[PDB]
Amino acid sequence: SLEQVSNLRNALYKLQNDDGPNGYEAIASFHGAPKLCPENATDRYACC
Amino acid sequence: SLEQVSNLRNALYKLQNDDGPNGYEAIASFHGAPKLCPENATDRYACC
Repeated sequence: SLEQVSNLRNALYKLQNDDGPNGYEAIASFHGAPKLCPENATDRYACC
Repeated sequence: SLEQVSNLRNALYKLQNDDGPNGYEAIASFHGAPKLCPENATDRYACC
């Protein structure tokens, strides 16, 4: 319904806006890009 | 928030759209072109 759909909409928008250590980009970078795997290596791969 | 985003977007949309005596474009032209200040003068200058 409207209440839950709007809460989800607001939550999505604010998590997208957030640029913290647990932001959307920080939490999604583990899967596809930009290859932050492993930690402190010359050549990096995917943690996928 | 997303609802606040919508509210501000609507407000700025009508502000840009209308051209009343409080016209946003007219009041913003002061800081630069089209050389409004001063009145009744052949040569003007930037109001800022």
